[PDB]
Parts: sequence; structure tokens; C-alpha cells
Amino acid sequence: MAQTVTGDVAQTQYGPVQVRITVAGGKITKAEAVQAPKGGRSDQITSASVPRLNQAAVAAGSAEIDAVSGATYTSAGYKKSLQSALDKA
Repeated sequence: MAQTVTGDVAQTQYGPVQVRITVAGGKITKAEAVQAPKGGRSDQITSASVPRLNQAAVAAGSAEIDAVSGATYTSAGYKKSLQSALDKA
């Protein structure tokens, strides 16, 4: 069974983060931020951080992933949204 699930939007101090994943036989095979902080240096931080989070979500198969340093708000919002996705099953 393969399925795509979108997690709840996490409000952060720098704006919304929202993660979507494909799970296939349970494991994460695709990860993306549907929403991420934008505007000003938040673009730089988003650019920096979310591709790394995405990669770490696909490698982890779980929301037990490490916060990106210097992007702790975005990372915390990413994991909450990703955990939300996993919980939807």
C-alpha cells in the first residue's frame, strides 16, 4: 500500500510550515514542505533548511530527525507537521 498524506500546518514565529509525504509499505519515500517561511532572510533559511529536512525525513522514515542549526523554528515546525502526517497513518 502506497499513500500520500499531508500534515497539519505548524505556525512558527517565522510563518507556516506544512509537510507532505508519501509512505509506501510504511516507509517514507517522498517528503516536501507544502508550506515554509518566505520573505527576507526566511527565504535563505528555508532554502538552506527544508531540503535538508526533506532528505532527513526520507532517510529517517520518522519525525525523529535533527533540527537544522540556525533554522530551529522552521525545523520544529517541520517535525510537528511531519509527525502529524505520520499520525494520519
